[PDB]
Amino acid sequence: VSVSEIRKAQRAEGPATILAIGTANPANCVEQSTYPDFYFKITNSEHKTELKEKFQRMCDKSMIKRRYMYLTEEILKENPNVCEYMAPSLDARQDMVVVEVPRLGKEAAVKAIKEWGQPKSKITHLIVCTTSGVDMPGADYQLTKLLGLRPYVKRYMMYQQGCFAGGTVLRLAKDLAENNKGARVLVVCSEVTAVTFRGPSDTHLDSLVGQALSGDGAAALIVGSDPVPEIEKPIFEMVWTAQTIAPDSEGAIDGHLREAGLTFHLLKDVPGIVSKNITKALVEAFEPLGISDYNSIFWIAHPGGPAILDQVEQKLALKPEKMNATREVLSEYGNMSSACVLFILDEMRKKSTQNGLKTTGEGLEWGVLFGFGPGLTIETVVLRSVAI
Amino acid sequence: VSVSEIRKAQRAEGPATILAIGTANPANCVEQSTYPDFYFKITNSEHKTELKEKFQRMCDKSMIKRRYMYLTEEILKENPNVCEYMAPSLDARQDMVVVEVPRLGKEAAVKAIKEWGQPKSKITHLIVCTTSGVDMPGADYQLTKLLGLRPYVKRYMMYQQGCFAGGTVLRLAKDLAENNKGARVLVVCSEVTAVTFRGPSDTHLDSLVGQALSGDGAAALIVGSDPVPEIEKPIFEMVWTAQTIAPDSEGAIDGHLREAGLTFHLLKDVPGIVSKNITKALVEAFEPLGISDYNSIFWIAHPGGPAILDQVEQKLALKPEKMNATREVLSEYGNMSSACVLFILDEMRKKSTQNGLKTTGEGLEWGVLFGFGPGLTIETVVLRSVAI
Repeated sequence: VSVSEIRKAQRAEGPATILAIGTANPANCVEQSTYPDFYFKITNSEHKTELKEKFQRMCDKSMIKRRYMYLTEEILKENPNVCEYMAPSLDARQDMVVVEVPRLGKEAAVKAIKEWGQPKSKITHLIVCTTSGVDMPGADYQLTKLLGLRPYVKRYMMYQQGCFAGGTVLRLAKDLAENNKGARVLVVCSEVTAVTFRGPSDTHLDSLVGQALSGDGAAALIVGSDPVPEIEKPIFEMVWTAQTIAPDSEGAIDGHLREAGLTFHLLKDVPGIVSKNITKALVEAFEPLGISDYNSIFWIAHPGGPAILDQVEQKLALKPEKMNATREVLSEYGNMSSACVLFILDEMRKKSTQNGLKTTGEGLEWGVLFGFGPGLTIETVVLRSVAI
Repeated sequence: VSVSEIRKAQRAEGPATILAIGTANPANCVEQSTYPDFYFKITNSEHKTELKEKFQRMCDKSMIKRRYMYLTEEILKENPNVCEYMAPSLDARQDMVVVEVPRLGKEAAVKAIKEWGQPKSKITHLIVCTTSGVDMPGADYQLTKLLGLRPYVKRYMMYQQGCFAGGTVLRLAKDLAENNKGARVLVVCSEVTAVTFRGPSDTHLDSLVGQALSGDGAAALIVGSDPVPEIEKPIFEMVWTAQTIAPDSEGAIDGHLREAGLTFHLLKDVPGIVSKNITKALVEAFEPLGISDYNSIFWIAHPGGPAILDQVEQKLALKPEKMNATREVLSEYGNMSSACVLFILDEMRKKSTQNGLKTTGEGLEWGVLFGFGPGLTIETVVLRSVAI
C-alpha cells in the first residue's frame, strides 16, 4: 500500500469556504432601556442605590438596544441561588444549559442546512462550541442525535473557550475542510448566559459589566473546500489564520467555573490591550498580501463591548462605516460570545446582497475577522469575499 | 493575489507523523493489592462489609498492579467532602486539577521536546486534552506559559471528552500537521482522578468500578508532516481516522460535572457494545487497504477495563500477544483516560526497539489504535510503523 497515493486521494484542493450561515436566539427579548430596573428587582438589590446608578450608566453606554435571554422572570423566580451574587447554583445552571445549548444550536443548524440545500448525510464533520456548561456525552453528541446526522460524523467539542472562539471554530474548520476531500463541516456556536447570570455586588464591578453586555444566541455554518459550482453557493473563503496572546495581558479576562456558576474577572484594560495589539495582528495577516490600508478591507470584530470597537477605530483611523455590521449585531443582540462574529458575517453578507453590492464583503475583496477573549487571546481569520 | 498559489504554498505534503513521545505521572504510587483497605478506610466506609467485599473482587479482577495518584492520604484528610459519595466539592477539586493538569502535562511535554531535539520555538500548534476540570484561560494557556512556547502557538483546548479522546487528539493533530507546511504540533493529554474520586455507595456500583480502575498520568507527542531526514525521527505515521457512535448504546457511559464533582454512570454493557461493534470499525479502516487478518496488524486499544480487552480478543480470535502492550500499561498505570493509548504507543515502540524488532509496530507494517468513551463513541486511527 502506498501512503503517498492515499494522502493524495484523501485531501481537498481549494480554500475552505463558508457555504451557508444560519442563526437562532431564545424567544425572550429583553429591552436594554428597562434592564437596570428589571435586573435590580429580580436580584433583590433595589436598596443598592449607588450600585444601581453605576449599572444604569453601564447599560446606557453599552450601545445594546436588546438581547435575547433563555432566562426569564419565571425561571429566575424559581432559582434564587442564581439571582444571588454568589450562591451554590451550578447544578441548576447546568440543568438549564445542557438542554438549551443543543436546543438553540439545532435551530441555527437547521437554518444553515436548509440554505446549503444538500442532504444532511453529506455532513462529515461537526464542530460544536459553547462556554455554557459541560456534559458527557457533550453537546456535539446531543446535536448529532437531534439533527439525525450520520453516527460516524467526526466531532470536535469545544468547551469553555470564551468570547474568542468564533475565530477558533473557523481556524479549526479550515483545516478539516481543506485536508479532507469532500468534507463538509457543520459548525455550531451556541451561547447561553444562564451560566454567568448573577446578582450585583459593589466590590465586583467587572462581574456587573458582563450583566450589561452578554446575551444569548447560536449561529451555524457549513464549511467545505471545492464547492460544486451552481449547486453550492460560496459566501466567504478562508485564506489564513492566527491565534496569539497579547503581551502584558495576564489576567485581563479570567473565568472560573465553580459551585456558584461561571464568574468573570476583568483585571486589566481590555479595550486598551486589544487596541495596542491590533496593528501587529493586521500586519502579520496582511503584509504578506501586500495590503496596508485597513479601510480597504471588510471588517468583523468581536464586540466584547463598545469601547473595544471605539478604541480600535480610533487607533487605526477606520472610517465609521467599517464597524457597521459589527455594531448592528451588538445593538440588536448584545455580546453573544463565540457566536457573535458569525452573526456579524451573516449581517454583512445579507446587507451586501440586499443592497446590490459587488461582493459579500461590502463590495471589497479582502477582509478580516477577529475574536478576543481570555489569555488575552486574539484570533485572526483572513477572508476573501465572493462576487455577488 | 492568488488564493490557489497561497493554498499550494501553505500546505504540507506527507502523512502526519509522530516524532516524539514522553510520559509523566504523579509521584504517589498506589498498590492495587492493598487498595480496598485504603479506600474504605479513607472514605469512612469500613462498616459496609458486603460493599467492601464487592470492591475487593473488582480490584482483584482489574488486572491493574498499581496506579499513580495526585490524591494522597494527607490531601484526602483535608477534604472530607471529596471522600463522601456525594458532597459539595467541585471548588476543592477544581483548585487541585487546574494546577495539577498543566503541572503534570509540562513534565510529559518537556520529555517529548527533549526527544524531538528541535527548538520549542518551532512548535506551531498545541493540543491539550483533559477531562479533569475546566478553567479560563485553559490548560493550553497554562502550558504555553509554563513551557515558554511562542505566544502565537495555535491552541486547541479539548475539555471534558473522556476516555476516548486519545484517539480524538490524534485525529485532530493529523489534519493540523498535514494541511500546514512546517507545522509541528505538541499534543498533551493530562488526566487526574481528583475530579472523580468519591466514597462508595451500594446502590451505585457503576461509580465504584471507576474507583478500581482510574489512575493519573500525562503523555505528550510531537506530530508533524515532512520530517527532516536524520534530524527528526519518525515513530509512527497516521494514515486514516474515524469516529463513530455505536448503535444501541445510549447512556452506556455518561459523566456529569456537578457541585459534587464529576460522576460517571454506566447504564449498559460496555465490553459487549465495544466487542459487537469492533469488527465494523476494523472493516471500515482496513477493507480499503486490502487487509482482513486482524492478527497481521499491531494493536493499541483503550483499556477502559480488562473485559473490553478480553471480549475483543475473543470476538476476533486475536492471539494473546496482540494486547500485550495495552495490558502492560493497564497493569502498571490503570486506566488513565485520554493519555492511556499514548502510553501504549510509547510502550509498543520502546519494547519493539529494545528487543531488536524490524519496525516500531512489533515488526508489523500496519496497526490500529482505538479509543472508547461516552456516546458510546469509538475512535479509530490507522497507523503505519517505521523501520527500526
